[PDB]
Order: sequence, then structure tokens, then C-alpha cells
Amino acid sequence: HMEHPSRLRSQHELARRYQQNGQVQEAVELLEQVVAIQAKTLRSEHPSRLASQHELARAYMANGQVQEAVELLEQVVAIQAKTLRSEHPSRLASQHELARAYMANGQVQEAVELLEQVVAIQAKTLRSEHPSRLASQHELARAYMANGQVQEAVELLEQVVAIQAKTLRSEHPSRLASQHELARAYQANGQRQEAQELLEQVRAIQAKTQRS
Amino acid sequence: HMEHPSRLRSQHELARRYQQNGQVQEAVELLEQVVAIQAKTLRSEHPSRLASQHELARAYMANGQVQEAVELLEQVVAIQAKTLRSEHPSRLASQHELARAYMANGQVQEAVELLEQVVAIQAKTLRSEHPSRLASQHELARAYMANGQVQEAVELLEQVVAIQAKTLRSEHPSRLASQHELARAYQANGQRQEAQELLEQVRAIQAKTQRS
Repeated sequence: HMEHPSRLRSQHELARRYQQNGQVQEAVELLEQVVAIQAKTLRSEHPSRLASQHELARAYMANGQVQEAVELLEQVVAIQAKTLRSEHPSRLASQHELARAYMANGQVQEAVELLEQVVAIQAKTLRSEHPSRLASQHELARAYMANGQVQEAVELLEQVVAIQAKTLRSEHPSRLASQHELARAYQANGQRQEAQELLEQVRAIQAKTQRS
Repeated sequence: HMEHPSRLRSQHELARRYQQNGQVQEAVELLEQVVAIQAKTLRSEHPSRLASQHELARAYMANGQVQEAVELLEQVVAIQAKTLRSEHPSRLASQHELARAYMANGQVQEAVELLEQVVAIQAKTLRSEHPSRLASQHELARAYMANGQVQEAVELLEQVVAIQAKTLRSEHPSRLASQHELARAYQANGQRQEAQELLEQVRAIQAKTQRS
């Protein structure tokens, strides 16, 4: 009955302040009320309604309510699979959020499948050094490693690192981050010498930049 | 030597993805490198440089490095006290972030003093239901309660709740949130009947909205 239920997106910022202050339960309570109000007034495909369901699921995760987050994000992702193109940023966003919830729930195969889609699509829509594109690649590598696909994590990160070698300066935070992720993959793969070699290289560059 | 060090603000999003995935250490490492690069190239008053120091301090907090966050935010707040007006949103933002770090460090009096300034200024610049304005009021009340100023927390929240009674519908998430915060204050103040009365009222409205 409230005039503009879509404007309850303002409550997302308040939820984040609660979470930052450790009041993760209060953030869940806040957004459960948002979601209940919008459920009475907005259609299931409404982007504002889906947005607040996404934020509530993130709040559930912060409050340790992993199963509740998985179930809610499954609903969001299912709706957006019908209403939005694969290339839609909101669709991609809820896909990697559900993958994160799946990982926390030990549902590794389901996370891998989602992140393969996100990485494939972002390879078209985003530049190689975009933070979301890089983050999804790192997340896919970690999902692979938890799924008995360590070799595929190594192949993925070696490609990321090779591309950065041609595009970013050696001191760039993202270049160092991917090399660190690759070192972790090498370790999991039994390539322990190469891992400690790579980690020493990263540490040397960090030291030279931060403690010149 | 990198051409556009100010554009390293892109790394803030990558840090947030790391944090969400539990990699809070990696987020600190990422932003320490950003801050070191910008320190070599940007003046101390540069808004991009201050922005990344603010984000690094937030990363320190997420990684449990409370003292490091306090020291970094003290630097940021000191610089912005000279370079920015009290009404500048960035100045306000780092003030309530430092107050949060102070609370985590048991420096309650210092947090109260900062949050009194933030609340006083936001009372002029923001509408009463703006999420940041409300969040700072709730944070000030909690700081007061930890500082032996419980009565002042009650006075503050009673005013917030009274204003919302005239501006927001009873089911509004923010109206319920402030009533919950007020109930906590009443409890701390020994007004235990009024607290349980108010909490029952909130719970009744939540139930009617969420489980009609």
C-alpha cells in the first residue's frame, strides 16, 4: 500500500552500515521486511524486487545463513534466466553471488557451472582488467580446485597471467593478485617449486613498491 | 611511473569481491599495493589518494587489523579536516568510518565525539530518512551507550522515532529498525518494561507483514 515500494532500495545502504558494525542480524531483519513489502506490490520480474532479494541473500550470507541465501538466490537466478539476456549485468551479478553461496554450502559442481557461464560471458562484455571480470576468473579457479579440477584452474590462471604480462605493469595490484592466485593453483597441482618461485617474485615486487 | 595512478580505484571492487569470498587478507595485500603506488605519485590531499587510504582501512578492519585501521583513518581524517568542509560527503564518510574503527578499538569517547559531529552536520545536509543519516544516529546511540551516556542514547533515539512516526508508515523497515534500536537503549537504561513493550510492537508488525 506504500506509494513507491521500489524506492526501498535505499535500505540496502542501511543494511551495509549495520553489517559493517557487526549487526549482521539486524541487516537481515531490515531486508526481510523490504522483501516482504515488495512481494505484495511488485511483480516477480520487477528489477527492483529482484535487486532486494539479491541483497537479502547477501545479508543472509553475512549472518551465516548459507542455506537461506542459496534458496533465495536460486529463485532470483531462475527468474532472471527467463527475463534477462545472458549479457545483462544484473543476471551476471546474481550468478556469481549464487556461485559464492553454493561454495559456502559445499555445492562445488553447481558453483563451477555458474562461474563457467559468467566467465564465458564476461570475456565478451568486459575488458581483461575489469575488476569483476578478474574476480570471476579467480573465483572459477578456486571452484575448480575444490572440484577435483585443479589442472583446469592452472590452465585458466596461466592464461590470465600471460595476458596481464602484455597489458599491465609488473607492479600493478591486479597483476600481482593473479600471480598469487596462480601460485596457489600450482601448489594444489603439486607444482611446488614453481609456486614458491612465483610467490617469491610477487613478494619481491611488493617489497620494492611498499618498502623502497 | 604508471600513467594514471588515480584510476586504481578500480581495485576497490576487486577488494570487495575478495572480502565477500572470505579472502580478507588478499584484499589487504591488494590495497596496500594501491596505496603504495599512489603515495609515490599523488599529493596527500588528492581525493583519489585519500579514497584508497579509506578503502585500505576498511580492508584492515575486515581482516581484524583494528589498530592499523585506526592509524590510517586518523591520517585521512586529519588531512580532510584541513582540506574539506565539514559538509563534504567524503569528509563525513571517513569520520564515521574512523568512529567505527575507534569502537572496535575500545576508544569510545573518541568515537562519540566524531559521531556527534557527523550527526550534527547530516542533520543539515540529508533528509531524516536518508540511510546514511539514520545509520550515523544509530551508531552515535550505540557509542553513547558504551560511554556511560545511556540516557543521551535514549533521548536521541526517542527523537528519531518520534519524527518517523510523522513521516514513515508503521511497516517501513527504517521505522522498525529505529524502534528496535530504541528498545535496546531502554533496556540499557533500566526501562525494561517499555523495552519489551516496544519490541513486541515491532515483532507484531514484522509478523503481519512477513507472515500475513
